[PDB]
Amino acid sequence: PSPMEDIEEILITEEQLKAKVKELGEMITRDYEGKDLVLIGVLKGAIMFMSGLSRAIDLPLSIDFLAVSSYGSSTKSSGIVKIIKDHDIDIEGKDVLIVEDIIDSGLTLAYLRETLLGRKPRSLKICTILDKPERREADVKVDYCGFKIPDKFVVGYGLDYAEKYRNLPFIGVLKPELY
Amino acid sequence: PSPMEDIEEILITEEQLKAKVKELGEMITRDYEGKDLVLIGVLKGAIMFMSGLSRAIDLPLSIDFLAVSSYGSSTKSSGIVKIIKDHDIDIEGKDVLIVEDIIDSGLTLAYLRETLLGRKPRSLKICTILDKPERREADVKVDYCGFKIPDKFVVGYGLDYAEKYRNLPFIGVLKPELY
Amino acid sequence: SPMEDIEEILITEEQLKAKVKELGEMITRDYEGKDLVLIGVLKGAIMFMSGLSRAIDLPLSIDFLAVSSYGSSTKSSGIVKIIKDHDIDIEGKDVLIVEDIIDSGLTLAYLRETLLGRKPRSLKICTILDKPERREADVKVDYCGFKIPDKFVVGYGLDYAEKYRNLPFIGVLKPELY
Amino acid sequence: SPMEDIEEILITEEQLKAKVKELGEMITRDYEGKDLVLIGVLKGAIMFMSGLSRAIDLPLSIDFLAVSSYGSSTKSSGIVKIIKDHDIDIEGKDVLIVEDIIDSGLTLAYLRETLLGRKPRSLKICTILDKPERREADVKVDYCGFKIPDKFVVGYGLDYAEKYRNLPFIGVLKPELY
Ligand SMILES: [Mg+2]
Ligand SMILES: [Mg+2]
Ligand SMILES: [Mg+2]
Ligand SMILES: [Mg+2]
Repeated sequence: PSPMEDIEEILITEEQLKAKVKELGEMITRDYEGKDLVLIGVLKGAIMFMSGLSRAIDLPLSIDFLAVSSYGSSTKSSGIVKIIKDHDIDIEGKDVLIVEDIIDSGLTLAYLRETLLGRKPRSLKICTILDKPERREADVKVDYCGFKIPDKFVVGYGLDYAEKYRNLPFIGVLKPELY
Repeated sequence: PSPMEDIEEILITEEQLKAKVKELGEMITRDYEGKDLVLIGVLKGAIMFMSGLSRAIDLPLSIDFLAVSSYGSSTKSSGIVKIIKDHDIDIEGKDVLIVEDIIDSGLTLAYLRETLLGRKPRSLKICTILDKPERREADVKVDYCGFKIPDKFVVGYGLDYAEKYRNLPFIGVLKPELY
Repeated sequence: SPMEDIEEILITEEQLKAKVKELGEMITRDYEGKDLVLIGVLKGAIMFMSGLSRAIDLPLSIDFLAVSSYGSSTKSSGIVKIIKDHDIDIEGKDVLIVEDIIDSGLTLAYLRETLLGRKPRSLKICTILDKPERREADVKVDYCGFKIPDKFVVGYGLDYAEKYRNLPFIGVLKPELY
Repeated sequence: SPMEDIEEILITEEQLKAKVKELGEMITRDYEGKDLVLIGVLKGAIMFMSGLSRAIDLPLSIDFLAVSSYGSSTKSSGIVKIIKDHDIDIEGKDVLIVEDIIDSGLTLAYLRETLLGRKPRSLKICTILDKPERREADVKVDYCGFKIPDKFVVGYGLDYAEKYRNLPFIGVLKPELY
């Protein structure tokens, strides 16, 4: 009970989610055997997926994070964001995998990809657990995706609403009476 | 294989670790039913423990992080650190739980506790998965602890060495030939 | 011109210049022999920090703080989130917080308490402008420039929607702009 | 005194003051009618930013960048980690990067490429000092103050282990200190 009471629907179940994270983990492990793999996730939304995915990757990898913010209304038209916390690991010549919790319009993601490319990684690929194909507003290639979902107000496994529901073990839709 | 090959000993096993995280989760859930719970962890070491613990807490909680750095040699004598990434959630009047991956000397922890107290949380408690009683150099009260361990160079479940081994599902000791 | 938005000048460029020189002399005498570190809060303190540090004939270091608001905590007890911490280790050092203006003094009291926790040998405050009738905190100002009425002032670092920081004098903004 | 550590003065306080005025006039003419945002890199650009912004009779905004080194990437291709991003939205704005000194120009070229990605209407560079014989990057400087030899200079923002930033002139440090 408690948070699970506010959930109106369960798009992806706990076990359903676990199996996919494990699956993606095997694919990544194989495509990156030999290669300097560095996982970069954007706080805070990606902590849940980052934690599970890295454990599902039997490889010597590094983890780092990025905290960004909005320039008001230039972020929504161009996806331009302010870097609050830059990553500390030097990614030049390394294989970087961007870990996202969800990709919808993809504006901010396309922008971060470009910014990260300017630091010369040997390669840069993107991985998401959630993805809203409808939503797409920018040309971004997701190299690893988890599930495709309808544009509903979802939460859980990192995703939130007013900082809440990040700890739900599944992906559910909040009752429209809460938002 | 791969990273598990560099491990010379396994102090806490995968399942051993999982059960304890679950245990602490039940205790926290009960002590905080009713109360505005906010979990603050210090990057990057605490991401692994944060992720598992919050899922093991059936409560409406908020998560936030802190990124700190060293002032050189004032950090080792006083535990004074520079705030690279401050927390965004306003903790005044809220119940804050500090989530650490490991507590050894406790200097930096005692300092962060004091700094966080200046922001007036309704309460401030500390939780760790790992703890080296020997190590203690400051007076810090750990309200929730996981395991007590000997002062050996350990890694895994968040803890690292040159940014590596954070993704190990267990707590092991690295072979002295690597450090 | 940026200057045409002013209702009246309160302090001329020459007044500021002279007051800054005066404060510089005092600080030079008082800190002779000490390990002085000047810390200003961005972005307001920029002009004053620049002129003041140049008027102090001592081997000082300079650093900066960038802070933000939490919302309620900030307005009530002056609690702020730090966006940019100072890099210099102020332990055992004689620190001087340089501010552009102190009115309520809430945020300042919080920052002083915060820096004290880092063990400076001493900590004092320096402001170029001051609005006494607006205090809300029991803060002590060790070096003060001018005391001014509670008017909407801009110039010499003080802004309004980011504008007017570059005026070489302190003036009152015309009400048709706020 | 801080001044006793100098081997020779290169540019006097009056030279700087006059050069700053001159640059201010040029920028005022060139940016009349535009949306000017000045961005300096902390902490070196502080003195120059202060004097320059005051010498420009235009409605400008001011912001700052705080950067750090990655290690190899920084030294090789001038790539830096940002510790403090600018807060003002520079999209569709006429931005002017204000620097204290450009020698190799590596880090500057990287920051210019980085700010271009944020879509300013225009982006230019302004430095008070310049060491041409030390270039390592194909960077274009739109407004320059003085060209100087490859000497260890301090003052007017330039430091050495955090000291000497407060000298009102540019001088060469005595070798018995490095
Ligand atoms: Mg995201
Ligand atoms: Mg820790
Ligand atoms: Mg101020
Ligand atoms: Mg510079």
